[PDB]
Amino acid sequence: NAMLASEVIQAYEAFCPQEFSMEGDSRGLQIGTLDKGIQRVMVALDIREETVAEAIEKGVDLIIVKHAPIFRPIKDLLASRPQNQIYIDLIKHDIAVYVSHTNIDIVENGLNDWFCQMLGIEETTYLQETGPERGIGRIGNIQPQTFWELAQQVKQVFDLDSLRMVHYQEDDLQKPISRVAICGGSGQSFYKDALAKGADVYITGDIYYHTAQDMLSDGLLALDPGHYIEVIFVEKIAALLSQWKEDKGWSIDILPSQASTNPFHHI
Amino acid sequence: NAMLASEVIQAYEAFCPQEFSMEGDSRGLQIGTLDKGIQRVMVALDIREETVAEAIEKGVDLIIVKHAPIFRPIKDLLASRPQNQIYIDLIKHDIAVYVSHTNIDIVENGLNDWFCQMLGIEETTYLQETGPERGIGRIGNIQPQTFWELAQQVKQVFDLDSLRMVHYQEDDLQKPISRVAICGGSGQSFYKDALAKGADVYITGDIYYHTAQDMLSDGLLALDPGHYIEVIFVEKIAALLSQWKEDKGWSIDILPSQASTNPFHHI
Amino acid sequence: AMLASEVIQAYEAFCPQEFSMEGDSRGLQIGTLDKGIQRVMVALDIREETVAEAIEKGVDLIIVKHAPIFRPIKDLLASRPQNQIYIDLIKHDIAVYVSHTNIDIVENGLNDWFCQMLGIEETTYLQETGPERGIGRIGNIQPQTFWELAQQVKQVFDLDSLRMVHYQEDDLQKPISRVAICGGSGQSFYKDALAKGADVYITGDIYYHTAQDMLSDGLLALDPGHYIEVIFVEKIAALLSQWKEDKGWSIDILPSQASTNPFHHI
Amino acid sequence: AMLASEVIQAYEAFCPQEFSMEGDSRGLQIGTLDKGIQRVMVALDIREETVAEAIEKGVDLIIVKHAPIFRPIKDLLASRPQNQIYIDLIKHDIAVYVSHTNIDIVENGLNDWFCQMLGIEETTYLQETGPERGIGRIGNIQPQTFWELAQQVKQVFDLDSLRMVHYQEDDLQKPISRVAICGGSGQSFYKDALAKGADVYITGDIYYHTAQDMLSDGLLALDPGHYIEVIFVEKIAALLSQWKEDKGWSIDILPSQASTNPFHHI
Amino acid sequence: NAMLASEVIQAYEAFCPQEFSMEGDSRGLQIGTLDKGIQRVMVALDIREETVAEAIEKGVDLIIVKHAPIFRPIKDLLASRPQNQIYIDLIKHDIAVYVSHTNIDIVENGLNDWFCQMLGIEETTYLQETGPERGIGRIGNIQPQTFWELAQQVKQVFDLDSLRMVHYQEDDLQKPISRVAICGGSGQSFYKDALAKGADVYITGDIYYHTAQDMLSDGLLALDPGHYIEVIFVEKIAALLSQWKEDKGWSIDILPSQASTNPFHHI
Amino acid sequence: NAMLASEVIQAYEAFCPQEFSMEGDSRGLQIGTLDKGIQRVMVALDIREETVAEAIEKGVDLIIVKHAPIFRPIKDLLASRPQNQIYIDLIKHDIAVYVSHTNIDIVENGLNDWFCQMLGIEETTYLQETGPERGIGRIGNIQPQTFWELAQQVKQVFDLDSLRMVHYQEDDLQKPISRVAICGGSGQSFYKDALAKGADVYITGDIYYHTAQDMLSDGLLALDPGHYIEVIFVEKIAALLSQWKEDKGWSIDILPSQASTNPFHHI
Repeated sequence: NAMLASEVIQAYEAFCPQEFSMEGDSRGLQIGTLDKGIQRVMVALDIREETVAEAIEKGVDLIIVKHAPIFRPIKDLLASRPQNQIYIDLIKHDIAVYVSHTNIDIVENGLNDWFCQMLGIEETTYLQETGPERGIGRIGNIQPQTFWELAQQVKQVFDLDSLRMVHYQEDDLQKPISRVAICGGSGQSFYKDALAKGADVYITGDIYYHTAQDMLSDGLLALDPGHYIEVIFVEKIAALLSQWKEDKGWSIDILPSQASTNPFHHI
Repeated sequence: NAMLASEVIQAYEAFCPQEFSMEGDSRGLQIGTLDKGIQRVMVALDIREETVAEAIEKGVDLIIVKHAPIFRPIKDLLASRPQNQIYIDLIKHDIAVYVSHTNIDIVENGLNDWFCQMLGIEETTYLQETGPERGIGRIGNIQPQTFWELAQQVKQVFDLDSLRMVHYQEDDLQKPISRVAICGGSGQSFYKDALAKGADVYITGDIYYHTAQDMLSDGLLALDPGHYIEVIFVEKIAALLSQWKEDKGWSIDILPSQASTNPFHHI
Repeated sequence: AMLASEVIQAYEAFCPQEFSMEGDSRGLQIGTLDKGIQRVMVALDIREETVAEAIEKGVDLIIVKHAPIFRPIKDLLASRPQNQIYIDLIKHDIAVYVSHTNIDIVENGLNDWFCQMLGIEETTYLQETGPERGIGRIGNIQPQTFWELAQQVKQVFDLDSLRMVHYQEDDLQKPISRVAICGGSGQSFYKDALAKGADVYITGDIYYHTAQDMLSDGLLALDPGHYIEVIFVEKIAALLSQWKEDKGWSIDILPSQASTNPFHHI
Repeated sequence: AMLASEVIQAYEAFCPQEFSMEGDSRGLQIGTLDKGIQRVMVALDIREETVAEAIEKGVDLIIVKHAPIFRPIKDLLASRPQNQIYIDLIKHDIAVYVSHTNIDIVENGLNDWFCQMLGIEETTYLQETGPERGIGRIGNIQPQTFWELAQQVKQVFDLDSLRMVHYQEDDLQKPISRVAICGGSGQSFYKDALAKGADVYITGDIYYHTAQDMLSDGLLALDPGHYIEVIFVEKIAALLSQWKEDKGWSIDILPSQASTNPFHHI
Repeated sequence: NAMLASEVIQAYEAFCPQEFSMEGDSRGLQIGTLDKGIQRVMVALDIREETVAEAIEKGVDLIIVKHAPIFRPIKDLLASRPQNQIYIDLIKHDIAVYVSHTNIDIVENGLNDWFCQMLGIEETTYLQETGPERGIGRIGNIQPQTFWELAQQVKQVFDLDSLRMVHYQEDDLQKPISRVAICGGSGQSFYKDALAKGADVYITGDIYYHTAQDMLSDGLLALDPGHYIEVIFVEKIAALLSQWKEDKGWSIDILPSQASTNPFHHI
Repeated sequence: NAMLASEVIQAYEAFCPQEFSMEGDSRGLQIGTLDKGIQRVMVALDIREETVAEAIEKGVDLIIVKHAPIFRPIKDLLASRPQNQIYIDLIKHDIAVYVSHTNIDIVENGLNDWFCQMLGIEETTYLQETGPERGIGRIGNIQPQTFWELAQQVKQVFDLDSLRMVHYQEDDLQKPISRVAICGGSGQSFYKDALAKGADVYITGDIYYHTAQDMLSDGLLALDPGHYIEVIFVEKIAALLSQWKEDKGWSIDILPSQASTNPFHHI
């Protein structure tokens, strides 16, 4: 009777292949099995302590996650290491964990496309090729507006108590922007690609001080919205999975993780 | 009898030896010569285009800098590379460039000590040993106060228009803090040292999303004041050298750089 | 209830973690030692039937010779047999402590037991691993022929078979008076055996080609396999038992009974 | 007198140098093939008593399975036993040609002989090494129990002992119908055996820990040792003999009689 | 309407593509820019101090050079390094520097072809393939003569005050040669190629003592004319560019460098 | 009765320890044994074909050689490789080969000291440290003479049909020299050491074109006498061994190799 976890993942991978992930990237099942019948699937950005308690509490069998819980090989299983207590808790409660990291950023109609839609960036192509006719990040054109207006829009659309604008002068704020590059997560190394493709502005998280200076030297303005604009992953993958439940008659519950894992609170 | 640039540097180095730099770190003279007589020394955090223009306009011969302009080996001298254009303009106007990077962070009465003085952190020692009874970072005790008060004190003491607080739970805000670690610039890899030495809070710049989560798993709160709290370098080292100049009867002018090379403007 | 770490303090004062060879697994690898415990199993290996035995017997701590984590773990996929062992241990809160090469090295450790068992006297070590300590042993015996020693090794260790390393018939009659030994996989110490006067070298897991090279050097050899190191189970259990008695411990101490020998002859 | 290279042309048309696995020793390693010759020895290994035999018998060329130069030579010091073998060959103008993994791979090569010997039918390879070719074999047998197969392997190869890999009594009664085999040191191919439906994997030189991992995967195993590859000597000599007859060669062909097996049981 | 330096280089490159350089070899522009209009191009073998002085005195804007002045990455720009002082003086007088190193050796009607023409080596092909029907070095047939005569011809044809003959035995001198390999500069690692293609003699520079013994063990005679036979580069490329200049009506002067940078004076 | 080869080597190593050789260098016995009684020892620079025939012809049991016959590990023993035919010939005739390479250059009263004596270079120390209070090359002072006079002296003292002087100008020829660095063999990489130690002139073999240019940029003149000035090794080690024969009553013949192995014959 119960839906195998593996038939949920079969559906996910048809939209978003494992092999669309950049080389060297974590992908796919990392913890547990998919061979068994399940009732509940959660979508999360990260798995921290609060995410584990929440999965236990809500009776979750599988978590589909963007950032891998095993990001490097595990040296030992000492219960005194906090990362190991997470693994121990998942294993004890038979919570399987499946990773969709850079492949969701690359795929057509994936996270970076969501970004483009929410901001009205159009006629998009990707930033850096990762495979035949695909790549990470996006660049496209907007209805012209100034740098400051783009900044106000980003802060609002993404719900930010905090936006970092990257510029030196006050007159940059009135520079018209009509071509915008965007890359969720840590995309600062795709900036020369955004520059070669004609970006007026690059939006990406985790922009190092020195690289921000380099961009500015290249004549490229920037917006750093932080790494948390990626929570869109949660509502969007939950919403897609639920559309599948309804269309295909699935007997599962689909839940977005509510436990915030954002470590950074401004001012 | 113009003062040799080497004699300024000799004075600087008796205070802050090149050898106190962390291994592999840039140090000392990078561009030009210190064997000619000079008129003016500028102190800077970075050398960007505006620093170069400012130095040219003010007739500077030597710049004392914290962040090295030659930070990796140079592949070519193509003018079309913004970094080379900085090099080009320094060489043409005979501006010598001297680096004091981690040694100022490590030295007694250096940058991390100035921070401790400004925040009232007493009975200090270092976080990571880098040599005979010395190292990078500082940890000590404050007059007790809550996490939020410390964060407010940090925001004001450093003239920040935003500071990142690292916590998850609203009630972290009310947590009594009495032991504090601090490390100018990119100090997140010393957080275990802070934790081992009994810090309730770690103040450091450029804290990655995932490291912040790890700190919190370890039960360590943090404050990320961004990279620019290290402009204290400019003010303190210009004053240190102006005082030497006055006391010792030096025939040079010592100027603090005031072209901002901060790429980050909040909201 | 005594903490598991109070058993390990007693173990580590006999057999320090540091006496392990450089880069070798040592100490606690899975679980914790700061909870009260009731039962400790001594095992040579942890395989599926060691896990099942530890579960059925109510084991809190397993002290083991061969590490269950012998290299970094890449994922925690249930479909990998090695992860299934980890999974079961974690779920049953079974901690696992490793004593691999240190027990080999220490005085009255694994290789000293073999010596006592075979009458190897006035011993020293093969390769140096620390101040006046090292892996393997070499000393002297009452002279016997190669064939007499081989009968004795097969008998003393209860072996269905033994591999003798030699090419010729008259090697069997060669008088043997100095003997080297290293439990487990010590073929790489054979040049030290030879340098220190060994007529015969007894060790496990001798490659075809290495055996030939030993013989080319004039060194005869005996390969009893790896299983002679189960001595570890009975001997470490008797040590813990002795400590229980002396110190008034209330733990039960269990030598593992689940055979993890994969090799059966003929 | 026929050139040694005219024997090797015939060998290489059966068993090409290229069919060797990547990075493996192959072909001529010592001497030359462009002088007339009278005698060719087939050997498995070259050790001191193979050298002495080649000298006494007037051998010009040795075709061997295991390379005598298996890594670069650092010096030519007479006091190293391996150099003494080189020294004697060079002084007696004995050339040495290597056929290591290629003879394993080729059709009617080493692993096909084992199949014919054991009744393994409708075979394919374990790991791919080239276009429709690879190392090891897997195919089907008339179903028998694990214990029946083990008796047959011990008997068919004339073994003083055989290592069976299993933990439990009732493994002996397990019906076996699909069998993998790789002469020599093919434990690293065992995942391919398992992937392709093997109930049992027969190979040499199975490490203690690998054996346990095989068993964890449900794969039973038999370790007959390395010496079952002496089949190479008799079989390649009969091939050369057949060519001598067909082509009117005047060379004598000698299977080496000097046993270089280092391992004798009990 | 001054001619863009890039237009000279485009003309040069249609003849001798950068891509014909051996992999890892320096190529193309190394110092400065080619986007400004210029007056004068100098051709040189090397750029040493005298080349720099000569270029400054003659008002040169672009130097086309065979041996790269940036031949490994630059660790610093310290004036006390003679190599940096060359860089410094080029940058200050705005002399751009363009490298044609192995591509001129490989290209048809390039340096090794000019040598063959001068020595009468016919029916040529290359020694080592470096791409689609092309490579470095040349081998062909001469009108037969003895080894000593060839050596005398080489000494004169190239205006050498010494040449090294590679042989052991007085009677090698009388050996009939009819097949000859040649490779400008450091070509001793192509000698097996020469031997395989049937050379009686190999002409190449910078032949190590031990390699020469190896050639001779293989029964290959050699001639070492030293590095300076590659000044032909200067003369031939200056003439090539002056002819283009005249035919195409270019508004630039093309000068051969005549400051000798040969460090080697015999007896 | 017959002297063991190993007692000859015991005497050699007491003058010239194996362990005085630079790290990574070949040293000591490479081919054969020293355990047997011998009649004849030859001293050679190199072992080539002609050196082998000569050793066979003269009935030599041991060769003491400066340049190692096994200079890297041997991949196979194909008799078709010329270097392998040398080994095959040595082995068949039981000729043992012993190497004394960089240790003879380092030791007190070794090859570089012979050079100093023959040229009257005095108050010598070594160039580069290789061990406690020892190193390779020498530098000392001469009775002042011009560069040209030093060159004429070197050519004569060493019997050269060929000396390469390293300078750019004709007035360098009259520059007074009073401090001279020397290193037999390939010592061009010890030149900065010669420069830091006050050399006016550096004498060494196998000086690459580009390095000669570098020296000249450093203000260091040079003389390249080729790699064959090292034959002094032959007469000097033969002369020392024979002095030992006579003093210690040895029953051996001592011969210097006469077979020239010089591959390079000038003009």
